[PDB]
Amino acid sequence: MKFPKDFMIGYSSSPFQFEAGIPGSEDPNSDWWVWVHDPENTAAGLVSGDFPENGPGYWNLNQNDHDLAEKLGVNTIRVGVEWSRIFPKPTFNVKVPVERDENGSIVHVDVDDKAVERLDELANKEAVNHYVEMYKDWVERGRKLILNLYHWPLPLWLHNPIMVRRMGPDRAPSGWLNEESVVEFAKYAAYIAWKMGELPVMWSTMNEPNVVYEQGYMFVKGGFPPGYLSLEAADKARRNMIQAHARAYDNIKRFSKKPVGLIYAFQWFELLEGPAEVFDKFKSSKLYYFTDIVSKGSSIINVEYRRDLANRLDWLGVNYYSRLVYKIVDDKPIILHGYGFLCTPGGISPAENPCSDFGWEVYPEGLYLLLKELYNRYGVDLIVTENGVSDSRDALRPAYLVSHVYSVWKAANEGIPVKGYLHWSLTDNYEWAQGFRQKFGLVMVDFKTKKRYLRPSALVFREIATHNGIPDELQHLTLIQ
Amino acid sequence: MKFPKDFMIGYSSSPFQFEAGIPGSEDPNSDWWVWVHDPENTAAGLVSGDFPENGPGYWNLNQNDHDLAEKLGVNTIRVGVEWSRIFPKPTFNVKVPVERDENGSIVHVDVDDKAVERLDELANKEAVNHYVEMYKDWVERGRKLILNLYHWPLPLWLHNPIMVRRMGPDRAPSGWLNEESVVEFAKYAAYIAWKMGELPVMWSTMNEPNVVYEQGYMFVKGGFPPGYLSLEAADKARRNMIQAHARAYDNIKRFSKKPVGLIYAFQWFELLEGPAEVFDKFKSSKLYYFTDIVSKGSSIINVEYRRDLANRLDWLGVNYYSRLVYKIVDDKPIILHGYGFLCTPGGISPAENPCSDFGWEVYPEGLYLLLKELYNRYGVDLIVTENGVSDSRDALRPAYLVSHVYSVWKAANEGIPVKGYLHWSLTDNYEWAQGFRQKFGLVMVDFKTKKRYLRPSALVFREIATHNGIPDELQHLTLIQ
Amino acid sequence: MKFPKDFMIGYSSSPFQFEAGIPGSEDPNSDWWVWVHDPENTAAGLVSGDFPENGPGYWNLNQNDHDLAEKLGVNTIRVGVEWSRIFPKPTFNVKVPVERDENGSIVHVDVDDKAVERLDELANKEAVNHYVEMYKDWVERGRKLILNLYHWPLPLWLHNPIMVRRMGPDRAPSGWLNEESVVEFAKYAAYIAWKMGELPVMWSTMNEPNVVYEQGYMFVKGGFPPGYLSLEAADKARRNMIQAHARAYDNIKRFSKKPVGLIYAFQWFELLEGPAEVFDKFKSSKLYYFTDIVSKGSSIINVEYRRDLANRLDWLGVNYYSRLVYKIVDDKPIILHGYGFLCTPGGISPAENPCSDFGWEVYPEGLYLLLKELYNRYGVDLIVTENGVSDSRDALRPAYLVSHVYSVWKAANEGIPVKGYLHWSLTDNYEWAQGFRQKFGLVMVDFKTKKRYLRPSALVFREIATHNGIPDELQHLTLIQ
Amino acid sequence: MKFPKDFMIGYSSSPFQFEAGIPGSEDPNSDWWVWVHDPENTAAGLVSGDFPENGPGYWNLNQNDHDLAEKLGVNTIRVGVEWSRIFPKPTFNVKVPVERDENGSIVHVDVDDKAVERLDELANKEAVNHYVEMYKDWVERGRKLILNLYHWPLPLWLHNPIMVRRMGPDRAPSGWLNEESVVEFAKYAAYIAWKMGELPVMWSTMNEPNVVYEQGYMFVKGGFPPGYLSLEAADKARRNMIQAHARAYDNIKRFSKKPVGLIYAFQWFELLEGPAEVFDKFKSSKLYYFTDIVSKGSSIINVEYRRDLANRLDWLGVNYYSRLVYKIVDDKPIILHGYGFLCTPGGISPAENPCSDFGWEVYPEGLYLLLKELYNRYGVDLIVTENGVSDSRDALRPAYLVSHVYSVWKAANEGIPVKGYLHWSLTDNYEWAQGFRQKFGLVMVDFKTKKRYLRPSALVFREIATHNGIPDELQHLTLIQ
Repeated sequence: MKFPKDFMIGYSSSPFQFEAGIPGSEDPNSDWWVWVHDPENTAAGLVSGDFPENGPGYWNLNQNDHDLAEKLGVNTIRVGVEWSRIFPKPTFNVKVPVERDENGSIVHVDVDDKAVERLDELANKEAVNHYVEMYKDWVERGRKLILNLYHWPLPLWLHNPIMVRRMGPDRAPSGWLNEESVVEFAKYAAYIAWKMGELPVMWSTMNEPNVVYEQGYMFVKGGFPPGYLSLEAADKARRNMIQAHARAYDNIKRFSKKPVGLIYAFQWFELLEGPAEVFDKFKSSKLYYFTDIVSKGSSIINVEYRRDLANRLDWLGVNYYSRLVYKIVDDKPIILHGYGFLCTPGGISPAENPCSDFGWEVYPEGLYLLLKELYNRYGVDLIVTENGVSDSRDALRPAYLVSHVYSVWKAANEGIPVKGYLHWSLTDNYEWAQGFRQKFGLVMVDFKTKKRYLRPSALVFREIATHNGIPDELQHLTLIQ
Repeated sequence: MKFPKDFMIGYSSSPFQFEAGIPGSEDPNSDWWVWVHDPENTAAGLVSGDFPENGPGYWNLNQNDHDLAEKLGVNTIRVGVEWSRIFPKPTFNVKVPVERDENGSIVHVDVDDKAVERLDELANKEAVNHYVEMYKDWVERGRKLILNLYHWPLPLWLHNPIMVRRMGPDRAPSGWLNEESVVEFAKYAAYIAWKMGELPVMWSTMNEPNVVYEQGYMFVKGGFPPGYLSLEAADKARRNMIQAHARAYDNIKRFSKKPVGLIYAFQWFELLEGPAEVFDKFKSSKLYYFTDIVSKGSSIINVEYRRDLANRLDWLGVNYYSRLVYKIVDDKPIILHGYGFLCTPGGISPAENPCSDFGWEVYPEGLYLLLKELYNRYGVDLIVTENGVSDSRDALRPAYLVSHVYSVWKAANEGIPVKGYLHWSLTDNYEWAQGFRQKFGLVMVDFKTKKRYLRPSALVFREIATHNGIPDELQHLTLIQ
Repeated sequence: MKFPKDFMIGYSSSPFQFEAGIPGSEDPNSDWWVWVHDPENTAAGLVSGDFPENGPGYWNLNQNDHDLAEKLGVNTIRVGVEWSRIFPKPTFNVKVPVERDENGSIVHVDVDDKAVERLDELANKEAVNHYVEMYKDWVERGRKLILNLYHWPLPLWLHNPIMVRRMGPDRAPSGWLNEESVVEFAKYAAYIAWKMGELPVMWSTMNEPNVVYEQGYMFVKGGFPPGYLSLEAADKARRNMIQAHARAYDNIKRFSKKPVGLIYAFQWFELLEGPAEVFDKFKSSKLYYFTDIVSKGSSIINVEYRRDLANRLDWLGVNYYSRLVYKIVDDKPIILHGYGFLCTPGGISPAENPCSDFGWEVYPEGLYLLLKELYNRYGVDLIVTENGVSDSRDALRPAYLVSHVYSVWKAANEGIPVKGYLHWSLTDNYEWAQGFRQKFGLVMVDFKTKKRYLRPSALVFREIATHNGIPDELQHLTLIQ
Repeated sequence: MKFPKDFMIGYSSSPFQFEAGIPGSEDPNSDWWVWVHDPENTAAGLVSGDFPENGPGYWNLNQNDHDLAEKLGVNTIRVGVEWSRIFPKPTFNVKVPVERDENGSIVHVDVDDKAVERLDELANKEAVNHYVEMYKDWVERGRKLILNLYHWPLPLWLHNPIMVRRMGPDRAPSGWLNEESVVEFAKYAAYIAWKMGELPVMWSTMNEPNVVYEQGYMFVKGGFPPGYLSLEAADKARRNMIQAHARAYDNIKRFSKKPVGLIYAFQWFELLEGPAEVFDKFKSSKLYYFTDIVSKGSSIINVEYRRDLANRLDWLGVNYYSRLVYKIVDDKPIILHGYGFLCTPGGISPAENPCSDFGWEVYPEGLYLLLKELYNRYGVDLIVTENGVSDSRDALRPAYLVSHVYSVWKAANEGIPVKGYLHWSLTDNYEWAQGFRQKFGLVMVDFKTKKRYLRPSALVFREIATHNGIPDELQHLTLIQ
């Protein structure tokens, strides 16, 4: 009931949700910053009203959190870098060659040493140096760092969310709806690879890209920018994000021969008795479309094979929280509320499973099933880059932690190459549109004083990290809540 | 514990939520029709997915519901007429003189007999004749009818909600954002006044106009068209709706000397201990702004006195369901969740009050306080044009009904000229973006068979209507639930 | 959806739970009276602490309740007579011949005219005359009365509950544990038959005798006298009660040729999938044992045939409230909590059924299944003598009423000779050890003022009684809650 | 935020609830053993149906639990010895001088060396040696042991509970109702003192004696033997238990000069605003009566001063779990349900406090107030001998543990001589009549396999024990849940 020698155990974080908190560390130059400070979004209830500047303040407290992490047995951490802190001003003018196929696809972006030297002139050195400083503080402790380049926020010069909602995508800097975002992201990737390449053991181009376009252009009641309902816009954004990844991959490899992958949000799909295999297609079209393209260069019923997109997934980051259950075959399976992410805060699902403060059903088995299926589908190394639960009372986290770590063990014990488990957040943080009311930390944070408090789950985590597995004395928590 | 001789007792309904249900009676020409059938709105969860064509089918069953109403003691009913059923095609070309002041305000719209004869040529006779037929069926029973001209849906030729959201108000037929809506509404009002003027005992220009612009341009998560977040758009719509009312009033009076008023959505505002009188201003700015203008011709801290808007409120229709509670003075009182409309479905408020299926707190005292305050503010005749509760099990309606009828009695007993009480809906209906899951009927409706079933609250209603008051034997329900 | 012409519709009541309430009407001479006033029982929580003297006061208000009943459409009522009010003093000395078989069974008790004349000398005339007065007040209205002789309380001279618990049955007047109770009950039966024989259309010797011995000697935590845990005592009491019934039957028939039956408490038993038929035996041993003996003169695996007990069930009174669900075959089926009577107050059962204030699952289908099974088992006329629900808010009663009346209709429509439906209580009353916190009335009673208030369910009842069935307009309530 | 150097930290256990579990270790010779195996008690629901033989099996696993305890930082443990395991056969015949005053009180029992040598001949050596073995295993680790002589079960030769209930106390071996129990207990105490005197650092004559007589003779629905409702029997048992303590104290002192005290169940009494001081008397009569007598030799309004009972409380063991709240002065304060021990499982009290699985309100402040009050009343050294919470999910224990440890710190910090804190149970155990459904362990026990699993609260306990206080990093849990 122990993991391999070099198995990575730790947690993940993002720039936007943890950095700000102490005066002077804000990043007012991103779409998300403007979006959550917007009066109309607030009045409408799209955003909670809480501010990132009142966050945990990792930008200033990094050293103390790293010590806390180390005290709990964290040996590996996955972090990101804000595009907008690195390039507050537009990088549009740094030309760079861009190869386009017959259909307008950006099959190649060439960012050479001169371009990088030029980008380095536009970059915000204070931020760049501060990132190296924070991450070097963790790495020089003899610990591993996984660096993710993108975790949602976009620079305002690239995306003006408010203007996109009022005027339409065609009359405003439209973020991922602007194909040039691909080129700019590629330049940003090369620069980071060249500047911080020595720090990480692995790279990740982006975090849950699917959530960005699904929330921003489909599930608009979720409060994600630009909140512009349009399936057409969603597909466009998805398309450019897939390209942005492929191009970022090429450019990172030019300055860093380290593994380059992608962190993705996977819900474990499920349905009726033996309805049909029409579900498999369903899953291929919505759940596995994106990772299929960036690995195989194609997807379901679509001969198209793009070489510039294929073979660009050295490892796969798995963010797992719960499941999604559907009904009916026909040609349209439908979502059943009361299951997975569609439960009530603190409630119980029809399957007798407890639900988080977010109203997400605790379902550890899904992680097990997800991992096996991913490996059979892609055969690539996997890392649980995110797994946790909104639970301010810590009434679920302890069991939730042991349950999912077990599912990971079970998968590894069966040969699945899962290289590590990273818990979502060591500390509470800014839960995007939801604000601070959603607490995922193993460590509670008083956002007024910025003090960190250990929740009992944190103690449980230390036992697991220290034992590099689940000690017999904690085997009972592989069950439920 | 009885009301005056001619006190009106009954219920209210709207075209959109009750008419369709039987094939062939749909009105596919309004913004709301397109809006609730929209794939994206549905996927996003903005609308429930339920369809109005599966409603109660009053358009075909009117006679049966009128008998049911009569069997229950209903002596008065308030109904509406869909602008889009009357004028499916644009009325823009029927010129008509339009007087504009220096600021662009439409202070006068002259629709004479020729214009009316012309409008009558564009009108959909089948619909016009069917309305006269349905309402004549009720009136010729020796009962009273209150006719409301507008209850939300707008003709598509005037408002294309989907296009407004995608392109922006300036690139689409923008409904109330288009000042010409004022002129068109005035023409529509004159035509109805001239065509159906003999039917009603009183007129209402519109139903809860504030909900239309607040939901459509501010509280966009509510699923109201066009769902275009913009405080600027909200004020503009409000402005034109205020003008539309004033102009509709002038044109109705030209063909009908009967009382012309307005039905409005009033929440009973409340706050802390003795925080301040800054609240009064708050109420004048958000709650009483609109009815102040259409009566006094002005509002708080705004000398402006508009004669073309003042003196256009012969009676006030009061739609009451619950309250809203605030906190803090400063300069920004804030809403306290867990109170009034912000409670949980079936829950209990911090004040031990039961909450409806809609999550709205039962608070009968508010109606009492609201009526007194309205009379002292406006001194005009009042009619509770709406009062009911979302409650499919009828676990609250019986007490909810007696409670509020009591508050009205209490007010009348103290001299307040409340001329009647109309319960919201005799039967369940299509609750807009919420679909059919919200049941307000005294009578349950199986939307599959269209059959009407009496809920016990219906029996209680009959006792009240028959006794024209609250019999001693039912006095215990003036309490709570 | 209507019952036969002469179908009986009304309600039932008992002496102890409704009579007292107005000073001077108490009956301090029964075991139950002393039992609920006992300091130790109260401190222990065996009894609630509420007093019968604070009840509805039917003894004084009978005329007003009869009018209320009549106003609601009640055409038939089932009432009882307190043994202890009729014979406050011991009747032991009125000799009377008693025939005993070889095993000590009391196969015959001869109470002739002289004995009756003698008993009439010991009887409390004021009470006897007052009963005739109350019941004559109902009957002379042209309504039916069903008279039940025993509804739990026993005279103190026959049963001293407190002394039985402290000293043991062998050192105290032990109620039904004293076989002489059979002889005394027989004398009491003849006297009532001779004295009040003209009033009722049918007789009932006793009400739910099984509850008396099961609660009093087995389920002692229920607070029933004498609360003396002993399976041996339970069987003895059951044995003498069976004899008491047979003997009472013989003696009533001597002075009244009217139908004589028994009212019984039937739970609808249920179990697993297809476990076995070992359940049938189970049911025969616990549920149908008693009514089997008083009708067939024998029971399961027990050749014994007693002629003095058989053929003494002209009709069967059915008291139905909920079900009981079991698990496992083996030789011992076990009760599953969370079902039927073992639910939580106001909760929901694993089958999505609402639960009463008593924590009893609403399950109308059980009544249907129970009636068919009873008829096939006994082939005797049946009358639902009790059916209702503890629900002070009247959140279940309306639907509960229509549901069960429907099950009865369904049974009658299929040929089952169910002669009537009597709702448990028109008004709230003293719910034995539970006190007043359990409200079963269709009419709420303020026990402080003694005023009766109609609950909406009462209105629903009137519709059913008046229509002598379930009108179409109320068909939706044949469902659930 | 640390306790003194030699502050005792650990947990308590009892023989009956932990010893059995592995075949062959049962103690079938006590009243509790027979009582929980009784068919009638089970059918009646007086006992759960669970069996002690399926318990944790400490009798065989002691060494493993001691290691677990030590691993968690436990430095002190309080245990008991079953009277019935030591003397399975009657000790009645070992004469021994008994001094009786004028009123029959047993003021003195002389057990000399010969008597002890004789008792040692009747004692069950296997049990005696096994106890010394188990406790020596803990003590020889350099840890402290507190030995309690009585924790409820009585030998069958002294108490036949079933026979007491059926026949009455006067026709059966009536346990504490038999004054000779005083003499036998005194003999048992001298023997244990002489045989195991070297092991403990302190003695306790009995555990929560008040619960024994209150549950057994008053709150009979609780399922405690003999379940014989009688206030007269309760006072008698209380009287003899008070004497048994005094006599046990005298005889322990003869063979052991170590501190001899008593462990008691204290609820924290509370009431209205400023009702009166009639409450103080109330508390003295029910809560502090017993400990008053064994210390002062008298109680409220009762001049009587008994020298043979006074000065026999060297230290006081405090068992605290929750409070009890009353209302009204008059002459009879009454208990308010919904507070303290009268809450619902998992619910919340009217004061916003979480409630345990037992339905007991978490109220840490009570322990603080209780300790101060006890010290001011008695001025004796205090030890929290019991404190814990029924919580199988460990959703409350972590905070419950830190809260109460804080209350103790607060008391010690203010000078109150509280010498230690013992948590109720390291592991889950047999919760008497409630069976295994009530889990109080810091460590979960799978009673099927007998395996011990650490609950997160156990980890929190270790931090406290190791730090000999509440570390800053855990200060947030001194609040609520």
